Amino acid sequence: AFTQAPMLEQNKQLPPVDQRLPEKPLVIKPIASNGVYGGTLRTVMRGNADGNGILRTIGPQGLTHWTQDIQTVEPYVAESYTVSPDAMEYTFKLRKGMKWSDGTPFTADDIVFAMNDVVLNKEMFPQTPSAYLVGGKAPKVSKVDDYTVKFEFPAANLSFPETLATPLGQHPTLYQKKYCSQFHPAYNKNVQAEFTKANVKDWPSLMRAKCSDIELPSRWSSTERPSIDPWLIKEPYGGAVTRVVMERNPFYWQVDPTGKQLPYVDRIQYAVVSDLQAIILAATNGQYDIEARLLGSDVTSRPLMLKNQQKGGYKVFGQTSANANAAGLWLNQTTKNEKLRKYMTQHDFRQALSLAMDRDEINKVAWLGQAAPWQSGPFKESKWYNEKLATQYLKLDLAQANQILDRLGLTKRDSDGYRTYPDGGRVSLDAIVMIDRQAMVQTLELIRRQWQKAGVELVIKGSERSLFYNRATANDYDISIDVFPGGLDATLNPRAYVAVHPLESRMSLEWAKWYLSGGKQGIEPNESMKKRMALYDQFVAAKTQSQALSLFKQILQISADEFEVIGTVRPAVISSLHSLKLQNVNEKMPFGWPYATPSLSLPQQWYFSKLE
Ligand SMILES: [Ca+2]
Ligand SMILES: [Ca+2]
Ligand SMILES: [Ca+2]
Ligand SMILES: [Ca+2]
Ligand SMILES: [Ca+2]
Ligand SMILES: [Ca+2]
Repeated sequence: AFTQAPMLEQNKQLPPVDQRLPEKPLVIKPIASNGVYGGTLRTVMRGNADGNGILRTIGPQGLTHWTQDIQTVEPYVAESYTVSPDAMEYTFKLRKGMKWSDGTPFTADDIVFAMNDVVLNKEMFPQTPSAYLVGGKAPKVSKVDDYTVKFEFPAANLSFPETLATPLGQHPTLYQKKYCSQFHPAYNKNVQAEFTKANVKDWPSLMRAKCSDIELPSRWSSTERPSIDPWLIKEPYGGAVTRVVMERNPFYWQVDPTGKQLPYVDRIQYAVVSDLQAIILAATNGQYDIEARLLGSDVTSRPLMLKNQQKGGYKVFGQTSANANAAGLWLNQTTKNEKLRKYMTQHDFRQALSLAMDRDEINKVAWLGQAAPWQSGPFKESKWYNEKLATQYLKLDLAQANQILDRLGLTKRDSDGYRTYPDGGRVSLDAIVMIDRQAMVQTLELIRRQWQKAGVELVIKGSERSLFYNRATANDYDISIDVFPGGLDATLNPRAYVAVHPLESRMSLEWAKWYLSGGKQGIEPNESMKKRMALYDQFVAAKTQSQALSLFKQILQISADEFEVIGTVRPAVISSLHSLKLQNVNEKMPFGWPYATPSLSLPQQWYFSKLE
């Protein structure tokens, strides 16, 4: 018989555990050992809209879920699914008896509401999230019965199960129809009465504030928003809090092999900390049972973490990052600096900037020698490896860089020795970066000095998150600095190779807006990018794995020929930690947002061997 956490035995209002669970709960097979109930997991997030820290701790609860080796997905929220021979129809069978956190039924009505009334509603999302599209076209999503939902695409969509396992593909299970319909004008003609109580002026803002979206802080800022998550918000996230607390969902829909309703751990407490230096200190002091997101990407923290393992009572584990590059230069093909744009669009200008960089020095100084020079291409640990895309223009060659820049007409010099435009002033590139990402900032400081030898001025524009993203969406930057994805799975995140991501394809978000709107908005891309966008749509719609392989390789080939974005180093090891007493953490898991790590490791089966 199923059993429950002692904490839930305390609640006289709850139904018995066999009535709270689905008839067939998902049986979780723990990473290392069957666990024991109890305890509070201590972890950490930042203060300014770092809500993805909660999502990456508890896990997206999607229709499918990655396996630990990230090669495939398995049914997760769905008990099972079928794919039609032509790969156009996916039919998901849901777990009869499954309930939301409020005890009400989780059924096909919720998934159909999430898709048809939220995701595919053009007032809510003027451009539909591409996770659900093939060639810009939406699926027909229908209820078959109370526990069966069908997604019917107009072309083959082989990659849909994988998309459904990423954070961005979790909308189908994010919205309880009962609660959320109160805030939707198709359902509630008195919705305007909700505007004043929520401090909004229109219904999409009301929906975002109350029912939320994947990455909105409002996802974690209330206690009344129902979910199917393993823990539920009890002390909410907000603009100026110092901790967040979540407690177990009494209606969680999973058991372990002995029949225990999960999670094992009763509670998660997030410290909310503004400065990364304070997080380092608290982590080395042993105040966190897990930190696998904030400290690992700046390798300068690794010696400190390793040295303090005994003092803090934790074990460091190294994860392989899925990103192809730790600090990539996303050159803006649509920069509003028109004199600079005329150079940004020249292949040889981009080549020269790469040849003027000293990646061995960047590695030694900013990455402690633990990274390696790399451009933007997939790794040899992937079937998408392209030698040119990974390795072209990596070695410092200032003689050639300076000859190229001369040939491109940048021979007129200012009194400080810098090159100037043929009809303008100093060649000066504004690079936006998140100022808290100190290894990226140090990398930029090294490039700034290196590019002086080419007579090119790099201006570092470091800021907090909101200004960084607002500059990007406003097309207000010459270079944007952030990771290049695609080292391990280029097809999940192809944004460095083709401009399809509305916020992160920063070779031009205006090109991305053109792609996503079918050419109605944004800026029409050049011929090579339009070709890659058409190939991308062919790839998503491929009828067979072999066709998908050829089409996607063509995209990478063209991206290699164009050399639109410039890498510095591929990631060093990502250093994560867990308390010595915290069991069932998969220390072998890769690191990455598409897997929502560390939650890839199934936090609902983490447990404490001993408390303190
Ligand atoms: Ca009892
Ligand atoms: Ca695969
Ligand atoms: Ca059919
Ligand atoms: Ca697939
Ligand atoms: Ca050339
Ligand atoms: Ca090889």
